[PDB]
Amino acid sequence: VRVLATDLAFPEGPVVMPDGSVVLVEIRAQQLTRVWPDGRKEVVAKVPGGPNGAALGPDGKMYICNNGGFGPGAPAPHEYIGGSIQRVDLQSGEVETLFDKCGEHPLKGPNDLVFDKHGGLWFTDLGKRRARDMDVGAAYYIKPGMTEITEQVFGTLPLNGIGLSPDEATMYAAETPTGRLWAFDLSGPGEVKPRDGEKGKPICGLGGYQMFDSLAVEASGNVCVATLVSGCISVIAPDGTLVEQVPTGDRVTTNIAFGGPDLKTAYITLSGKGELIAMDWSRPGLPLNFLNK
Ligand SMILES: [Ca+2]
Ligand code: NA
Repeated sequence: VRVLATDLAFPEGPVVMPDGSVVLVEIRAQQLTRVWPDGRKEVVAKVPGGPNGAALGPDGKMYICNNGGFGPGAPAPHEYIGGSIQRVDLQSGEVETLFDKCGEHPLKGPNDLVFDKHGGLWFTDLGKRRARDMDVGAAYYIKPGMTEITEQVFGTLPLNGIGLSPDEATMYAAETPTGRLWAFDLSGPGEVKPRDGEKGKPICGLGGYQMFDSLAVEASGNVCVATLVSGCISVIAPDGTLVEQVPTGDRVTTNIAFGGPDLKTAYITLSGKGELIAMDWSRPGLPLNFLNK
Protein backbone atom coordinates (compact mmCIF):
# COMPACT_ATOMS: atom_id res chain seq x y z
CA VAL A 1 0.00 0.00 0.00
CA ARG A 2 1.29 3.42 -1.07
CA VAL A 3 0.05 6.74 0.29
CA LEU A 4 -0.21 9.10 -2.67
CA ALA A 5 -1.61 12.13 -0.82
CA THR A 6 -2.58 13.28 2.66
CA ASP A 7 -4.41 16.33 4.03
CA LEU A 8 -7.29 15.88 1.60
CA ALA A 9 -10.58 17.41 2.76
CA PHE A 10 -12.69 14.25 2.55
CA PRO A 11 -11.40 12.83 -0.75
CA GLU A 12 -13.83 11.04 -3.04
CA GLY A 13 -14.55 10.32 -6.70
CA PRO A 14 -11.08 9.15 -7.73
CA VAL A 15 -10.54 9.07 -11.50
CA VAL A 16 -7.24 7.45 -12.47
CA MET A 17 -6.01 9.18 -15.61
CA PRO A 18 -3.88 7.39 -18.24
CA ASP A 19 -0.95 9.69 -17.39
CA GLY A 20 -0.82 8.17 -13.89
CA SER A 21 -2.31 11.21 -12.20
CA VAL A 22 -5.53 10.98 -10.20
CA VAL A 23 -8.27 13.59 -10.42
CA LEU A 24 -10.52 13.42 -7.36
CA VAL A 25 -12.98 15.57 -5.45
CA GLU A 26 -12.52 16.97 -1.95
CA ILE A 27 -16.08 17.30 -0.66
CA ARG A 28 -15.26 19.50 2.34
CA ALA A 29 -12.77 21.65 0.43
CA GLN A 30 -15.36 21.95 -2.37
CA GLN A 31 -12.81 21.49 -5.12
CA LEU A 32 -11.65 19.20 -7.90
CA THR A 33 -8.05 18.23 -7.17
CA ARG A 34 -5.39 16.58 -9.29
CA VAL A 35 -2.80 14.39 -7.57
CA TRP A 36 0.24 14.16 -9.81
CA PRO A 37 2.28 10.94 -9.90
CA ASP A 38 5.03 12.67 -7.90
CA GLY A 39 2.48 13.66 -5.23
CA ARG A 40 2.06 17.37 -5.98
CA LYS A 41 -1.51 18.52 -5.31
CA GLU A 42 -3.00 20.92 -7.86
CA VAL A 43 -6.49 22.44 -7.69
CA VAL A 44 -8.19 21.96 -11.05
CA ALA A 45 -11.21 24.03 -10.01
CA LYS A 46 -13.26 25.18 -7.05
CA VAL A 47 -16.66 23.46 -7.14
CA PRO A 48 -18.92 25.09 -4.51
CA GLY A 49 -21.35 22.84 -2.69
CA GLY A 50 -20.36 19.21 -2.32
CA PRO A 51 -18.46 17.68 -5.25
CA ASN A 52 -19.04 14.01 -4.49
CA GLY A 53 -18.15 11.84 -7.49
CA ALA A 54 -16.37 12.21 -10.80
CA ALA A 55 -16.15 10.49 -14.17
CA LEU A 56 -14.41 11.36 -17.42
CA GLY A 57 -16.85 11.96 -20.26
CA PRO A 58 -16.57 11.79 -24.03
CA ASP A 59 -15.36 15.40 -24.36
CA GLY A 60 -12.30 14.87 -22.17
CA LYS A 61 -14.17 16.89 -19.54
CA MET A 62 -14.79 15.75 -15.99
CA TYR A 63 -18.42 15.13 -15.03
CA ILE A 64 -19.26 15.75 -11.39
CA CYS A 65 -22.04 14.74 -9.03
CA ASN A 66 -22.52 17.73 -6.72
CA ASN A 67 -24.48 16.85 -3.59
CA GLY A 68 -25.07 20.53 -2.78
CA GLY A 69 -23.14 20.47 0.49
CA PHE A 70 -22.47 18.51 3.68
CA GLY A 71 -22.22 19.68 7.28
CA PRO A 72 -19.91 14.54 7.00
CA GLY A 73 -23.40 15.24 8.31
CA ALA A 74 -26.71 16.88 7.51
CA PRO A 75 -26.01 20.39 6.13
CA ALA A 76 -27.65 23.44 7.61
CA PRO A 77 -30.25 25.05 5.30
CA HIS A 78 -27.85 27.80 4.21
CA GLU A 79 -24.83 25.60 3.39
CA TYR A 80 -26.93 23.38 1.08
CA ILE A 81 -27.03 24.98 -2.38
CA GLY A 82 -28.90 22.28 -4.29
CA GLY A 83 -27.67 19.17 -6.03
CA SER A 84 -26.53 19.13 -9.62
CA ILE A 85 -24.64 17.44 -12.41
CA GLN A 86 -21.70 19.58 -13.48
CA ARG A 87 -18.82 19.49 -15.96
CA VAL A 88 -15.27 20.74 -15.36
CA ASP A 89 -12.83 21.49 -18.16
CA LEU A 90 -9.44 20.07 -17.19
CA GLN A 91 -7.68 22.58 -19.45
CA SER A 92 -9.40 25.84 -18.51
CA GLY A 93 -10.79 24.89 -15.10
CA GLU A 94 -14.20 26.21 -16.16
CA VAL A 95 -17.19 24.73 -14.32
CA GLU A 96 -20.53 24.25 -16.10
CA THR A 97 -23.79 23.20 -14.47
CA LEU A 98 -25.65 20.87 -16.84
CA PHE A 99 -28.63 19.78 -14.71
CA ASP A 100 -30.12 21.04 -11.44
CA LYS A 101 -33.35 19.01 -11.58
CA CYS A 102 -34.92 15.87 -12.99
CA GLY A 103 -38.09 17.01 -14.72
CA GLU A 104 -39.41 19.48 -12.16
CA HIS A 105 -37.76 17.86 -9.11
CA PRO A 106 -34.56 19.59 -7.93
CA LEU A 107 -31.73 17.08 -7.64
CA LYS A 108 -31.00 16.50 -3.97
CA GLY A 109 -27.70 14.75 -3.26
CA PRO A 110 -26.11 13.40 -6.42
CA ASN A 111 -23.36 11.05 -5.29
CA ASP A 112 -21.60 8.94 -7.96
CA LEU A 113 -21.83 8.23 -11.67
CA VAL A 114 -20.76 5.94 -14.51
CA PHE A 115 -20.88 6.23 -18.29
CA ASP A 116 -22.13 3.52 -20.62
CA LYS A 117 -20.52 2.91 -24.02
CA HIS A 118 -23.02 5.23 -25.71
CA GLY A 119 -22.24 8.23 -23.52
CA GLY A 120 -25.31 7.82 -21.35
CA LEU A 121 -24.65 8.66 -17.72
CA TRP A 122 -25.98 6.77 -14.71
CA PHE A 123 -25.80 8.54 -11.37
CA THR A 124 -27.10 7.99 -7.86
CA ASP A 125 -28.90 10.38 -5.53
CA LEU A 126 -28.08 9.79 -1.86
CA GLY A 127 -30.60 12.46 -0.94
CA LYS A 128 -30.13 15.02 1.81
CA ARG A 129 -30.54 14.59 5.54
CA ARG A 130 -32.39 17.33 7.41
CA ALA A 131 -33.20 17.90 11.08
CA ARG A 132 -36.13 15.48 11.34
CA ASP A 133 -36.42 13.84 7.91
CA MET A 134 -34.36 12.63 4.96
CA ASP A 135 -34.73 12.18 1.24
CA VAL A 136 -35.08 8.73 -0.29
CA GLY A 137 -32.46 7.38 -2.68
CA ALA A 138 -32.71 7.16 -6.46
CA ALA A 139 -30.82 6.32 -9.63
CA TYR A 140 -31.07 8.46 -12.76
CA TYR A 141 -29.87 8.10 -16.34
CA ILE A 142 -28.87 11.00 -18.59
CA LYS A 143 -29.54 9.97 -22.17
CA PRO A 144 -26.70 9.93 -24.72
CA GLY A 145 -25.70 13.46 -25.67
CA MET A 146 -26.35 14.87 -22.17
CA THR A 147 -29.86 15.77 -23.31
CA GLU A 148 -32.35 14.82 -20.58
CA ILE A 149 -32.48 12.94 -17.27
CA THR A 150 -34.78 10.00 -16.58
CA GLU A 151 -35.66 8.60 -13.15
CA GLN A 152 -34.94 4.87 -13.33
CA VAL A 153 -34.98 3.91 -9.63
CA PHE A 154 -36.70 5.82 -6.85
CA GLY A 155 -37.83 5.21 -3.30
CA THR A 156 -35.01 3.05 -1.97
CA LEU A 157 -32.86 4.10 0.95
CA PRO A 158 -29.98 6.41 -0.04
CA LEU A 159 -28.01 5.13 -3.02
CA ASN A 160 -24.28 5.70 -3.38
CA GLY A 161 -21.95 3.57 -5.50
CA ILE A 162 -23.05 2.83 -9.05
CA GLY A 163 -21.51 0.79 -11.83
CA LEU A 164 -22.11 -1.35 -14.89
CA SER A 165 -21.36 -5.01 -15.47
CA PRO A 166 -18.62 -5.62 -18.08
CA ASP A 167 -21.28 -6.31 -20.74
CA GLU A 168 -23.28 -3.29 -19.46
CA ALA A 169 -26.50 -5.35 -19.29
CA THR A 170 -26.65 -4.97 -15.49
CA MET A 171 -26.48 -1.79 -13.42
CA TYR A 172 -25.37 -2.00 -9.79
CA ALA A 173 -26.29 0.47 -7.06
CA ALA A 174 -25.09 0.35 -3.46
CA GLU A 175 -27.59 1.21 -0.72
CA THR A 176 -25.64 2.93 2.01
CA PRO A 177 -27.30 2.34 5.42
CA THR A 178 -28.34 -1.27 4.73
CA GLY A 179 -25.02 -2.50 3.31
CA ARG A 180 -26.92 -3.95 0.36
CA LEU A 181 -25.76 -4.11 -3.25
CA TRP A 182 -28.66 -3.97 -5.72
CA ALA A 183 -28.46 -5.35 -9.26
CA PHE A 184 -30.74 -4.01 -12.00
CA ASP A 185 -31.03 -5.95 -15.24
CA LEU A 186 -31.25 -3.63 -18.25
CA SER A 187 -33.41 -4.32 -21.31
CA GLY A 188 -31.10 -1.86 -23.07
CA PRO A 189 -28.78 1.05 -22.28
CA GLY A 190 -30.39 3.34 -19.74
CA GLU A 191 -33.59 1.33 -19.22
CA VAL A 192 -34.20 -0.99 -16.28
CA LYS A 193 -35.67 -4.22 -17.62
CA PRO A 194 -39.45 -4.73 -17.37
CA ARG A 195 -40.45 -6.86 -14.36
CA ASP A 196 -38.44 -7.39 -11.16
CA GLY A 197 -42.24 -2.65 -4.37
CA GLU A 198 -38.55 -3.00 -5.16
CA LYS A 199 -37.27 -2.39 -8.69
CA GLY A 200 -34.25 -4.71 -8.47
CA LYS A 201 -32.57 -7.58 -6.62
CA PRO A 202 -30.54 -7.24 -3.39
CA ILE A 203 -27.84 -9.70 -4.40
CA CYS A 204 -25.78 -9.14 -1.25
CA GLY A 205 -26.59 -7.77 2.18
CA LEU A 206 -23.71 -7.63 4.63
CA GLY A 207 -24.39 -8.72 8.17
CA GLY A 208 -23.72 -6.81 11.34
CA TYR A 209 -23.18 -3.05 11.25
CA GLN A 210 -21.65 -2.33 7.85
CA MET A 211 -22.63 0.31 5.29
CA PHE A 212 -21.75 0.77 1.63
CA ASP A 213 -20.26 3.77 -0.15
CA SER A 214 -18.98 3.90 -3.74
CA LEU A 215 -17.75 1.03 -5.90
CA ALA A 216 -15.77 -0.09 -8.94
CA VAL A 217 -16.32 -3.16 -11.11
CA GLU A 218 -13.66 -5.70 -12.09
CA ALA A 219 -13.15 -7.17 -15.54
CA SER A 220 -14.31 -10.44 -13.95
CA GLY A 221 -17.69 -8.89 -13.13
CA ASN A 222 -16.92 -8.71 -9.41
CA VAL A 223 -18.21 -5.50 -7.81
CA CYS A 224 -15.82 -3.92 -5.30
CA VAL A 225 -17.74 -1.78 -2.80
CA ALA A 226 -16.12 0.56 -0.29
CA THR A 227 -17.54 -0.55 3.05
CA LEU A 228 -18.04 1.93 5.88
CA VAL A 229 -17.72 1.11 9.60
CA SER A 230 -15.82 -2.12 8.93
CA GLY A 231 -13.38 -0.18 6.73
CA CYS A 232 -12.69 -2.46 3.78
CA ILE A 233 -13.43 -3.23 0.15
CA SER A 234 -16.19 -5.84 -0.11
CA VAL A 235 -15.73 -7.87 -3.30
CA ILE A 236 -19.11 -9.24 -4.41
CA ALA A 237 -19.57 -11.73 -7.25
CA PRO A 238 -22.32 -11.20 -9.84
CA ASP A 239 -24.38 -13.88 -8.04
CA GLY A 240 -24.16 -11.97 -4.73
CA THR A 241 -21.48 -14.11 -3.06
CA LEU A 242 -19.17 -12.16 -0.75
CA VAL A 243 -15.82 -13.25 -2.16
CA GLU A 244 -13.60 -11.27 0.22
CA GLN A 245 -13.23 -8.13 2.30
CA VAL A 246 -9.95 -6.24 1.86
CA PRO A 247 -9.12 -4.17 4.98
CA THR A 248 -8.04 -0.58 4.37
CA GLY A 249 -7.61 0.81 7.89
CA ASP A 250 -10.17 3.62 7.68
CA ARG A 251 -13.72 3.34 9.03
CA VAL A 252 -14.63 5.90 6.35
CA THR A 253 -13.35 4.18 3.21
CA THR A 254 -15.51 5.70 0.47
CA ASN A 255 -14.44 4.82 -3.07
CA ILE A 256 -12.18 2.74 -5.30
CA ALA A 257 -10.94 3.12 -8.87
CA PHE A 258 -8.70 0.93 -11.00
CA GLY A 259 -5.60 2.08 -12.80
CA GLY A 260 -1.90 1.57 -13.23
CA PRO A 261 -0.41 -1.25 -15.30
CA ASP A 262 -3.00 -3.84 -16.32
CA LEU A 263 -5.60 -1.89 -14.28
CA LYS A 264 -4.46 -4.05 -11.34
CA THR A 265 -3.84 -1.12 -8.96
CA ALA A 266 -6.71 -0.01 -6.73
CA TYR A 267 -6.80 3.71 -5.90
CA ILE A 268 -8.84 4.13 -2.73
CA THR A 269 -10.08 7.20 -0.85
CA LEU A 270 -9.63 6.98 2.93
CA SER A 271 -11.90 9.89 3.77
CA GLY A 272 -11.58 9.55 7.54
CA LYS A 273 -7.81 9.84 7.39
CA GLY A 274 -7.99 12.28 4.45
CA GLU A 275 -5.79 10.12 2.23
CA LEU A 276 -5.55 8.75 -1.29
CA ILE A 277 -3.88 5.33 -1.31
CA ALA A 278 -2.77 2.89 -3.99
CA MET A 279 -3.15 -0.85 -3.41
CA ASP A 280 -2.09 -3.79 -5.56
CA TRP A 281 -5.21 -5.68 -6.64
CA SER A 282 -5.44 -9.42 -7.24
CA ARG A 283 -7.45 -9.02 -10.47
CA PRO A 284 -7.79 -6.33 -13.15
CA GLY A 285 -10.40 -3.63 -13.10
CA LEU A 286 -13.07 -3.14 -15.74
CA PRO A 287 -12.05 -0.41 -18.23
CA LEU A 288 -14.29 2.63 -17.88
CA ASN A 289 -15.76 4.15 -21.03
CA PHE A 290 -13.98 7.26 -22.37
CA LEU A 291 -11.25 6.87 -19.73
CA ASN A 292 -9.79 3.39 -20.34
CA LYS A 293 -11.55 2.31 -23.56
CA1 LIG B 1 -19.88 7.89 -2.70
NA1 NA C 1 -15.10 4.33 -8.21
